[PDB]
Amino acid sequence: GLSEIVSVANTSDGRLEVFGVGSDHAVWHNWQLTPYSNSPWSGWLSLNGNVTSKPAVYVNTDDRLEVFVRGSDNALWHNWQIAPNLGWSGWQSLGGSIASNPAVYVNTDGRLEVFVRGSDNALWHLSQTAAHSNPWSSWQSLNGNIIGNPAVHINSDGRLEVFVRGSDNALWHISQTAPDSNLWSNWESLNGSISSDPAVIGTVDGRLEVFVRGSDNALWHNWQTVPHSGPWSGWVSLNGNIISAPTVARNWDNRLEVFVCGADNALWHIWQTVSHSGPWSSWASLNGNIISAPTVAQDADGLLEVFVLGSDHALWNIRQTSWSPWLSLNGSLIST
Amino acid sequence: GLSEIVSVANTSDGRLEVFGVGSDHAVWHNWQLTPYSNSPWSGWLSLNGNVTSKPAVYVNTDDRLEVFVRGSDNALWHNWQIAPNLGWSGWQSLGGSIASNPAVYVNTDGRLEVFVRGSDNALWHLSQTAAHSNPWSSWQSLNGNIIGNPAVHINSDGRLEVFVRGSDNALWHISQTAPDSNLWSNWESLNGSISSDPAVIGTVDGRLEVFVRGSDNALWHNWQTVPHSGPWSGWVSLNGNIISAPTVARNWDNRLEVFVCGADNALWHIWQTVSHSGPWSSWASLNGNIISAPTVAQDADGLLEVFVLGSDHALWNIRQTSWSPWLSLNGSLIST
Ligand SMILES: CO[C@@H]1O[C@@H](C)[C@@H](O)[C@@H](O)[C@@H]1O
Ligand SMILES: CO[C@@H]1O[C@@H](C)[C@@H](O)[C@@H](O)[C@@H]1O
Ligand SMILES: CO[C@@H]1O[C@@H](C)[C@@H](O)[C@@H](O)[C@@H]1O
Ligand SMILES: CO[C@@H]1O[C@@H](C)[C@@H](O)[C@@H](O)[C@@H]1O
Ligand SMILES: [Cl-]
Ligand SMILES: [Cl-]
Ligand SMILES: [Mg+2]
Ligand SMILES: [Mg+2]
Repeated sequence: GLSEIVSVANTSDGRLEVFGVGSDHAVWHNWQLTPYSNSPWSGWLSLNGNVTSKPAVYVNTDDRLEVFVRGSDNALWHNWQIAPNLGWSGWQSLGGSIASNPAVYVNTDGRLEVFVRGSDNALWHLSQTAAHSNPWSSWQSLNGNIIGNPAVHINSDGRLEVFVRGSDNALWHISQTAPDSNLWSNWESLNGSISSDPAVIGTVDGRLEVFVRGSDNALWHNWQTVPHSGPWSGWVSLNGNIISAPTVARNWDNRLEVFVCGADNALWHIWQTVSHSGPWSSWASLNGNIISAPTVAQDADGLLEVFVLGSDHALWNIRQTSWSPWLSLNGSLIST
Repeated sequence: GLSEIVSVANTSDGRLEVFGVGSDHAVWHNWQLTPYSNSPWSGWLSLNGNVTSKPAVYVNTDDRLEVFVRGSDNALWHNWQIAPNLGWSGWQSLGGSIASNPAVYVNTDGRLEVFVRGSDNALWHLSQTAAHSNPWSSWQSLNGNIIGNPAVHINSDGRLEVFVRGSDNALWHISQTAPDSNLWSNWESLNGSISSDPAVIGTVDGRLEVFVRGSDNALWHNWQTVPHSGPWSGWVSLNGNIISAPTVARNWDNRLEVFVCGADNALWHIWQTVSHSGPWSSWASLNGNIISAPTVAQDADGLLEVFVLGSDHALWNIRQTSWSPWLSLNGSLIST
């Protein structure tokens, strides 16, 4: 299945900032000039680098953005703001030999932690040694045999939990045994037969919920039946016909809403109705002609905004206001 | 002027939980049984103790609630959940000699920090030594000379910043010089002539904004004019005739909204219109007959919910749905 090709972050002064791989293999970025849904943008600025994955951005607990990418030497590289929303550090290597997009999250103690597929197809991770600070830990293996980019979320008890496509096409997960801990659970399978990266989110009632493209090209989901613990519900189809990984976000009223690339290469969405954890809507098309997975953020106004690579390789955007019309932010962007 | 008499926390499984002082001077709590605006409440459970302030509750970054109170001995006492949303430790003293409600915030490294007025009218503080865990640091003075209760917020660069009524009845502030620092700036005056505790919130564009009852009994506000920095706007009146401390929250679409006890002992509110930093609305009454400052929280549905001590000395609640009818949560509660 197709993968996400940008990340979006919310700056601490409330503006969205988008990171992509340019046609020159540099990381480029583009941001809203003002904190509002209909805001004009800066246009495209290079952060240089020579990269071969999607960039994954996270906001440090001191509000500096940090971007993680696979370099063309297959090491993990990072670049950070020197102060919130201000200038950038330049590229520093964190070593390793990686084969995926990095996935990033923040621990309860403010330390960033990065998960990758290694060249041995295990899940590997490493972390800041102190809140929002260098230096970083050594690389550590969590074993396994995976084929997806990993996805990571924090549980409602502070424990990170990672979801991957296994070599058997099942969904697998592994979690921290306590908040911030270097001791993880064994690998456990959630079964299923999947054909995308998984997407995970935390419901408002504190349960993780995971979304995948099944072998039948439908969207399927599975969720913790209690906060921060198994058992899981087991697999439920939301139907459709999709060709990307799904992406999921929480609306302002905490209904989940999922975005995919359809078989017709349009953007489609489906949502919980009425309230959080409510019964799901029909599938609805937002049109377009897209060649990536969609990426979704919530803006300062509380409205969802979606970013996609268009058939022309520009970055395009559409927002809750009916949704807005499609709007191009130009650029020449690539998939990895 | 009248103060807040409950504190409210958003638990990690999406339920509101209210703490108050009972007529027996113990701390009591009550919670939504499910994570919905529509939810029935548990009713009051005692946490015992013998207290002479409002309790202040905070959620540790590992999702365990923790409550801070002034004991009858004038010491700072705390009580914590042993697991998220599960059982309570019972009371432990952190010593000191305090004269105010405590105010608690979390640092960027996950360490709770508590701010009090000392017996010497100076601002004092102490902090967890590691993320979300005992032991605590020594008591330390940040000096100054203050009246009533402090208020604390985090800046959009992760620096804590505290606001107090000084003994000259101006608003004063003091901030960490760096995220998680123990080095604070000097005291600075923002002038004014106030007769309540201040309330502080962070706007969606990253600027702190403070609300106070002025000596004229109007609601006044002042804001950082840039993210995380002076100079401030200087004081502007939002008029009205109020007899409590104000409380403020952000709506789903990030319009700030302020709640007060009016001179007619009704609950009144006023909000930013159209968007975050659109012009303020007219004052509007939500009726009721109340004898405290209101306390506001956002529920899992993205809806504001307000708690007040009624004339019957029960706790009452009213919520965004046109607001709901008033609903009694019963109990027998007191101010200190
Ligand atoms: C630190 O170890 C190096 O990088 C890891 C991310 C793995 O790819 C491993 O095979 C390799 O030897
Ligand atoms: C449990 O069902 C299995 O896993 C799901 C994720 C889907 O791929 C379905 O077609 C497959 O048979
Ligand atoms: C505006 O610049 C265009 O888009 C960027 C994202 C890069 O692909 C660059 O090479 C290209 O010319
Ligand atoms: C606009 O109304 C004024 O302010 C409100 C907050 C109330 O105190 C009311 O009695 C007073 O007249
Ligand atoms: Cl299987
Ligand atoms: Cl003592
Ligand atoms: Mg299986
Ligand atoms: Mg003593």
